[PDB]
Amino acid sequence: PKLEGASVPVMSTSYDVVVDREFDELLQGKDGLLVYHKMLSDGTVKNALNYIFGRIRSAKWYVEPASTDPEDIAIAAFIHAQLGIDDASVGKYPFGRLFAIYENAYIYGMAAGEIVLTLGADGKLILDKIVPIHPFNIDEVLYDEEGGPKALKLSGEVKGGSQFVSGLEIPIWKTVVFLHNDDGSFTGQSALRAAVPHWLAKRALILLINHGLERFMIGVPTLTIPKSVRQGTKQWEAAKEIVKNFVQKPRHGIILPDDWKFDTVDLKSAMPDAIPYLTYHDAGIARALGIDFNTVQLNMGVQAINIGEFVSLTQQTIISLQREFASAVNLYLIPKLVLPNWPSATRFPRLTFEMEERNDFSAAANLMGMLINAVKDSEDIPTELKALIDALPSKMRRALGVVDEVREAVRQP
Amino acid sequence: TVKNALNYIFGRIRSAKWYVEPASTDPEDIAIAAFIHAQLGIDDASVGKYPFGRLFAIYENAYIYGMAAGEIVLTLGADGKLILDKIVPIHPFNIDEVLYDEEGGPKALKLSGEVKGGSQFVSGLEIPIWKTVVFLHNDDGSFTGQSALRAAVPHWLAKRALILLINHGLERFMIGVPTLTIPKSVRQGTKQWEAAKEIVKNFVQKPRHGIILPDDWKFDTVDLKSAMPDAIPYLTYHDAGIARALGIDFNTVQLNMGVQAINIGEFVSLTQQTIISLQREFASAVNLYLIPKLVLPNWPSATRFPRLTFEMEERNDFSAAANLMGMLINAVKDSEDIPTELKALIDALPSKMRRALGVVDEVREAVRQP
Amino acid sequence: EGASVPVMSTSYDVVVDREFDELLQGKDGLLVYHKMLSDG
Amino acid sequence: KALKLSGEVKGGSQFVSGLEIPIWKTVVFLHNDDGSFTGQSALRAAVPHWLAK
Repeated sequence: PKLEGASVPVMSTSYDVVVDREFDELLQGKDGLLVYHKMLSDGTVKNALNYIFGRIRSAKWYVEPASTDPEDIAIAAFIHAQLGIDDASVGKYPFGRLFAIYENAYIYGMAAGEIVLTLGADGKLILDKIVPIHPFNIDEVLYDEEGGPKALKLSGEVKGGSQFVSGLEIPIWKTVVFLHNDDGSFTGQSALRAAVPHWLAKRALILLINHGLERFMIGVPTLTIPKSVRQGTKQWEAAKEIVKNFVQKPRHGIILPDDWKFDTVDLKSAMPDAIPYLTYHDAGIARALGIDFNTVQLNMGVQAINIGEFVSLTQQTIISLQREFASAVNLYLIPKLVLPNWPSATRFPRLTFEMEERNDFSAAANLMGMLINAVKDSEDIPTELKALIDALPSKMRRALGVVDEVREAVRQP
Repeated sequence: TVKNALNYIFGRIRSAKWYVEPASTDPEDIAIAAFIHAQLGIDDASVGKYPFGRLFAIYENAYIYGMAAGEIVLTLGADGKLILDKIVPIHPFNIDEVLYDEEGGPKALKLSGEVKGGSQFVSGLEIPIWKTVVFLHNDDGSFTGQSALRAAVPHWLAKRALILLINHGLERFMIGVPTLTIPKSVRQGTKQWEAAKEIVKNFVQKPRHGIILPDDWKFDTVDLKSAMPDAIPYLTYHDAGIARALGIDFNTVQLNMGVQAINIGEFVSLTQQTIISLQREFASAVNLYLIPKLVLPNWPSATRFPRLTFEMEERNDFSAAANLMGMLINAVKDSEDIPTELKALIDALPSKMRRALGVVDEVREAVRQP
Repeated sequence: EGASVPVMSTSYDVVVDREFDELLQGKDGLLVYHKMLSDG
Repeated sequence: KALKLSGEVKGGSQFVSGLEIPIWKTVVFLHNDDGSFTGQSALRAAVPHWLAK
């Protein structure tokens, strides 16, 4: 008596004017990718990405085992060594390449890498390299009859210009795929999508301000002459010179016959101060990414006392990005490193990170001191200490940090 | 502003320190809860096993649109138990209707949409409720969900209309509206008419060009009679009102800028009351639709179920709670078995004191026994 | 066996090898950045 | 595989033209490599503000 499979296929997020999550024509195709690429040249976008991408990488990445069983510890230790998990999250070369690919998926909606294995020095199959696949070079995702992804179809120029590759198909099981903000249909979306209106408004507004500034700074010179003066006279040339010189040589000064009148246009108000409106839109670029402190004003001006709370609010956005990254690693990469070496493996180690929400360090370090004090008189302080830690209620245990049993197994010489 | 608010709310929901509570302290309920803990991959960061994050994404669609669902697919696992294979997400754009029995209870979802990749159109596919997890947002008891964004619509519309009006206002006050008064002699298609149009055009486009006029032509800009009204506070009233309408109790547009309340943390605490309600709505669906589906095929006479739950995060009491934890450790430090004596003492504490320390997770302890 | 996908250029439409802006392409681009070093 | 180099030797003794050096003889630093082995100046996004200033 065998179990039923899925009766519902994966379906596109499509209704009426919305086709595969998108209503806007200009952001729809691969032509939409050109908009997001152009956004990377904006200083506010780049500032936000530097912060977000840096914070994600700094999240104290480690490997948790599928269980506390000796065998799951050993498998997890192997993955730990493959990535070069360390205190700064520097790692072995391919680890940083995975974040770079994920950054492309954040910007564009989706990116991928080909996983290449090689024979290790001890007989195991090990990660050789990750070949990055850019969304500029993805034609389409190919699907099975249930709407599950099966392959990527690629077209692009081989770097160095040796040849054009046309419709190369790569099976999904040879890849890690990163999707940003998947709604369940297997369609990624650029994180910059909600920032486009503010970005456009910021640009239009800089153009408007620059033009306003000219007229209010210089003045628009007017010269009224007798209707007897006509074009191509020496009189006319003199009128032209006066107007030109007012703009270019303000020190020259103006000598007029008494029937010629010079004035600048009366704008009849002071220049409108458009700076707060500009910064509303400019700062709104970073708000649209889920950043909860003002990235344009930064430390300047009267503000909330407690800026750290706003950094903590921002962590809720960034921590979701870390889970999105970890999820793809855990689904696409780790099983593909384990199964060649352990073919009957049913459960897998997981890449994970330390939750950084609030600064509770001073309180937690004081608790740590109290724990040590308690098992001080002990014969084996490290063992008593760790036993005591694992007995603690969740909030207390987590505030100290991770007791990394996988790291322990890796570091045993 | 919508996207900013959703990033915060959905991030905080997922960060709630999700765990599994057993139906009772009985050994068997602990064992069943441990099985559920292992299915989801419950861990300190709430990363989890693949389908765990998939449940949240479905719930997010329900928050945005009112309703979403997933098909629960089971498979035979390594040790003989029926385990969770996958959750197939069902988007509201592809739900035709909910089908009901004669008592008005839900019996099935009827679905229509294009299979991803465009291989075929699926038409009127019926899925029994017992094969699904259904997420409704803000169910009033009639089994009708409602978008969380409903009360934000008027502010969102107002914000958009105001940006347009401000943009329009800014041009006339920035540039000016040029006027040129000329003799009634001048007619269209004169050299003179061309020069008139050029003056007006160049005033807009080339203010440095300057203007030479016969003494019977007068140039001016329109007198607007006063300075441009400052519409920014009204705009931000409506804009920030979008996030207010979701139950966020700090200003998401101004953020850290401007003179403010000293205690921003209190407003983050107020906001938690909204977000904690969303966590219970999510937990409720998992506890009703998913957990019993995973338990019953393995324990067919199970009458009581483990529950997905979370740590209440309302206030920051950590310094005081950590100090209490130290006082407790110090009182049992002379014990031959500090771990056992500590947990015994913690369970005996009055409720406020006990909860502030965190969860003594006996399901986790069972799971971690090698 | 090794890779079945080559490393490809980040090119599509007016974007050639990551750049759309003529004035910042090639070694002429490097002159702009060099000039920027004399800004305080 | 290689860098192809051209420039004047410091002191002006000769012009070097199309000299090829294999990558295994070098350390290469790229800034903000997107996976294509193309670096990009950190100053790219600062250009509009610099011009405006």
